[PDB]
Amino acid sequence: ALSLTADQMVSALLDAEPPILYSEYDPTRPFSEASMMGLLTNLADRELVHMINWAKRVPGFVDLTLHDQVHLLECAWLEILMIGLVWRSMEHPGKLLFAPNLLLDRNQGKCVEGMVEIFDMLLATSSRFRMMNLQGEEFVCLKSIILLNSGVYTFLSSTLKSLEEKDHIHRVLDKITDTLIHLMAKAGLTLQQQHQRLAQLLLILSHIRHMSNKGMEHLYSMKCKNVVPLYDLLLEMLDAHRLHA
Amino acid sequence: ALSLTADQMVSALLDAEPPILYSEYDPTRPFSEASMMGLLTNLADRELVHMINWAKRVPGFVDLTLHDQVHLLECAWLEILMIGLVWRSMEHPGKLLFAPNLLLDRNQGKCVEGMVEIFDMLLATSSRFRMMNLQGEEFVCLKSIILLNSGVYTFLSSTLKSLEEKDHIHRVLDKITDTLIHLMAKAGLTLQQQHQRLAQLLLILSHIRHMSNKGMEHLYSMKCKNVVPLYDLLLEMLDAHRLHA
Ligand SMILES: C[C@H](COc1ccc([C@@H]2Oc3ccc(O)cc3S[C@@H]2c2ccc(O)cc2)cc1)N1CCCC1
Ligand SMILES: C[C@H](COc1ccc([C@@H]2Oc3ccc(O)cc3S[C@@H]2c2ccc(O)cc2)cc1)N1CCCC1
Repeated sequence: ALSLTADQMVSALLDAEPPILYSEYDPTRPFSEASMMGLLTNLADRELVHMINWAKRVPGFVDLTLHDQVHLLECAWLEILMIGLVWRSMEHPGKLLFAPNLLLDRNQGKCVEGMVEIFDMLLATSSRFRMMNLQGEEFVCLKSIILLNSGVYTFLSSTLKSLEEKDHIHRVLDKITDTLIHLMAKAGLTLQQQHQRLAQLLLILSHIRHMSNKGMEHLYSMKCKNVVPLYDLLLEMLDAHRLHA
Repeated sequence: ALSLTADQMVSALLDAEPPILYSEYDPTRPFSEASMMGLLTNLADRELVHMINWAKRVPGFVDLTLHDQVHLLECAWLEILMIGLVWRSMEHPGKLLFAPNLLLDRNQGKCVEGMVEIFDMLLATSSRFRMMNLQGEEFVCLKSIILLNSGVYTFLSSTLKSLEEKDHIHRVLDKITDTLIHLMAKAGLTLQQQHQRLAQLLLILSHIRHMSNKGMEHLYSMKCKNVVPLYDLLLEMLDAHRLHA
């Protein structure tokens, strides 16, 4: 993503966006009978498949080794789901738009032990986004930064290959920084407002990390899923042949 | 911190730095006999007292209500210890400088179940700092951002007071952003390198959040301490009289 213009990065990222999926419950049937966590887990599993396709279209990602791609997604997948949730919840004060047919308030989260704490964090993030007037162009930049950043400090090694990979990633993160500043300049913010808004945006990423960690903690205490480790499922998805070319 | 110059912010922050404390073990006695976690916990408890004094000298902090001060420190204290640890470990490749008389490598962390995972994260952060050539002026800015940012999205309320507080905090974070850019400009980086370096710095804060969350998880499974909730201990420390004026 190192010779692509800022305008080329932005349209690539807008072109790569995944679809908005629906919850799978029968809407002709009552609600007292649906497992909220089963509904949420099924939604999340379905989104993950589309996340892999998206990641492959983030400039620079597929130039990485397959191992490193798996590591980055293993590190970032919940941050990536959550920022997407807060983004589509932005125009819906007090509610989380998990899917177009599944819009939940905080009292619906009390439905699950320990879940209202996570709901409240997501809702607050959504409110911050709304107050900053975050733009779709800025959002796709931030989601790609999460992908490239969250796992880059935990690669074990420091083989020559590994050092080359880290370098490449930092290079791509740097172009996305240039892209966010370009977007802001185009919008006519001053120099000073650009850097202030860039910092405001990147500091929310620390909150998103916090919510992912808390949600991983919460998830690891119910039924959700942990059959076949995540790494292997990600590897299968990412390690594609080219036969269906 | 909203009429203070960038140069005034930087010297206030340099003036506020806490002291480097020593580990309390008898150095005339063997090491096989010291509880590494007891040594680390005692060090951390001692640093906390000095952290409160530091926080009160961060521009804008004491203009907050006492409740909000307690909340911010309750949210950020482990991130603040850890960034300080990685900073003083920077010139010591492969080791963590917990104190001048307590310099540990990763094999010394294996000493505690589940601790080498945290050590490895801290060491990697330290290596990133060293590779970025982080400067003492940039460090104190980042530590103050952690203080003001980590808890600002989780205040419950939205009383008028609460909305005023959040506004003030964002205002102070904005001046620290201006300060980091000033520092970088003074150093003669280009416009482009400034924004890139600002983003590189703020993205490491997401890793520091990650390490704090993982370390809180790890800490909550041993002896460390949880007698009298943290809030109340922080409140006592922060709720000072002015008699010793
Ligand atoms: C089994 C596990 C399910 O993961 C989940 C399950 C549910 C959700 C929960 O539901 C969604 C659904 C879609 C989405 O875009 C975001 C969320 S967030 C929420 C949640 C997250 C953490 C919590 O502690 C509580 C609620 C998010 C992720 N698989 C997901 C794909 C890889 C593993
Ligand atoms: C009892 C609790 C002790 O907290 C601790 C105890 C030990 C340390 C450990 O030792 C220090 C000591 C000083 C310092 O500046 C950083 C660290 S980090 C490390 C550690 C952190 C998390 C882990 O899972 C493993 C190692 C850091 C914090 N009190 C600290 C003051 C408030 C509560």
